[PDB]
Amino acid sequence: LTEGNPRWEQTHLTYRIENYTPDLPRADVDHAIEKAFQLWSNVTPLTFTKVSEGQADIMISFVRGDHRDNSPFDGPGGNLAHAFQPGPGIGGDAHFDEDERWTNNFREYNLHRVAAHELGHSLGLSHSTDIGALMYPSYTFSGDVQLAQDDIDGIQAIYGRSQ
Ligand SMILES: CCOC(=O)[C@H](C)NC(=O)[C@H](CC(C)C)NC(=O)[C@@H](CC(=O)NO)CC(C)C
Ligand SMILES: [Ca+2]
Ligand SMILES: [Ca+2]
Ligand SMILES: [Sm+3]
Ligand SMILES: [Zn+2]
Ligand SMILES: [Zn+2]
Repeated sequence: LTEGNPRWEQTHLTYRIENYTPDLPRADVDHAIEKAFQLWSNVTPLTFTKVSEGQADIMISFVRGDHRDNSPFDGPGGNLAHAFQPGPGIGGDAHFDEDERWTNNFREYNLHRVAAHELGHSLGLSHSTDIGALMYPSYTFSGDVQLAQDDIDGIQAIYGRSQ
């Protein structure tokens, strides 16, 4: 028990995509989520393994409206997605608003870009004030999805560096 955010004490985590969005072909959803994990994996000693059945540290799903938690979704626009901080059960899980039009290109809203942000929460990060950072509280799409120095510093402060 220390201060700051809750973190995972395990370094090898598993994730599972519970349901898929009909907005994109299955392969593009898998790619977007795998690439998002890779970003954070590149700068820390964390590893992620995808499971098809059973429980996993990070469960991912596409839902709309009221979905059994205290923050029901709001239809197109507004809130795009949310995630829980590390911990048992629902901890680390990420929920994406299905009422949004998810994309695999530059048009709103790029799944990969939003997933990268949500997984940061799943790993224990809070928001950044840097408008160039992935953890910024609002959606921005620059044309590429990469960690800003602010994102790299924040995740390394918790789990350390890689190599
Ligand atoms: C430019 C502003 O409006 C927009 O472009 C779109 C419509 N909405 C948003 O960007 C809203 C903004 C809030 C002010 C409602 N933010 C989010 O949905 C965050 C929620 C979060 O923190 N999840 O972890 C998710 C990430 C994609 C940043
Ligand atoms: Ca969990
Ligand atoms: Ca919404
Ligand atoms: Sm949709
Ligand atoms: Zn939710
Ligand atoms: Zn956020």
